Amino acid sequence: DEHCERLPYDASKWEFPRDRLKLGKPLGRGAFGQVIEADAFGIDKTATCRTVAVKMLKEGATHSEHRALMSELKILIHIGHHLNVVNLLGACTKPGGPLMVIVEFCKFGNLSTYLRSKRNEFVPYKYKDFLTLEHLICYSFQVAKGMEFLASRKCIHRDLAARNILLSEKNVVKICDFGLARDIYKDPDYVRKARLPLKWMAPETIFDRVYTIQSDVWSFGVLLWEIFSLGASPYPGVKIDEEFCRRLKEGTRMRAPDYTTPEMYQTMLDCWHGEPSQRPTFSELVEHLGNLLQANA
Ligand SMILES: Cc1oc(-c2ccccc2)nc1COc1cccc(CO)c1
Repeated sequence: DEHCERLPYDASKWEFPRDRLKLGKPLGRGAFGQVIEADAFGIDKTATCRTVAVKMLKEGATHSEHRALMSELKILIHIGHHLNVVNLLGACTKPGGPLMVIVEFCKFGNLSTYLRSKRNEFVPYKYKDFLTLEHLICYSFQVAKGMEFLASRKCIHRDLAARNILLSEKNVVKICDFGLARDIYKDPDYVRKARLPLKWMAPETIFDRVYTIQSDVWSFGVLLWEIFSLGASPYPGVKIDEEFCRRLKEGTRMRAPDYTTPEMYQTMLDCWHGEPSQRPTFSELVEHLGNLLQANA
């Protein structure tokens, strides 16, 4: 996924005509990119109008950002379809218009915002639309599934967080990446030096700047904390600086979130192990959360 200029674009399969795509109101805006809500006619089903999310650039973007987006398109094609990864539906790449990457619409938006909104409507055990402990383990399991899939397609995420998990209908959650559609300069999550999501980054990524599937496992552990604090921000009160990293470098971890179970907090700790090889794989995380899901019901 770092050598994606060699990956094909099959236009006869993926090209969607711009005149069958009707753009609506923006869902997220960054500095160079945006995600737009749209209506797409017959994109996945014959003569069927479907709501979709369109990822594209905006005023300020250059040829450089255009290449990056074309890369994200090619990677999504390569990766292929999976329930818990935001599915590609088509693209407008023809000259005379902007590069548009057309993906699934996820009604309920990002998982961080959504979980926050459900603090009032939560009960561990079951209330028509109330979240439960089961819902939370289920989300965790789904994301682990999606990440196992991505890992097996020889690529890594690099920005795994609740804000990059979307919630569709019927409790399906999907891994995505807003990328340039997120305003990293005005988002508190991205601390200044490049703007990096330091609270989700593993020590070797902070100090040595090494990105691996195992550093995503670390980030998954932080996502678990977000899920089981119902969308709270990680390391509350604590300010992210040079002396915040040294504490992590010698084993200071977050306390248990308000809604966790003992096993779930232990799973966060496993993910936050110092040695990258000592962290569980996503294959192991899928089996383990599957067990915990069964133990809950
Ligand atoms: C094109 C696109 O649009 C959105 C998106 C669509 C709508 C809203 C927010 C984001 N997510 C993606 C990609 O999601 C990914 C999944 C796995 C791996 C990678 C690459 O590491 C990317």
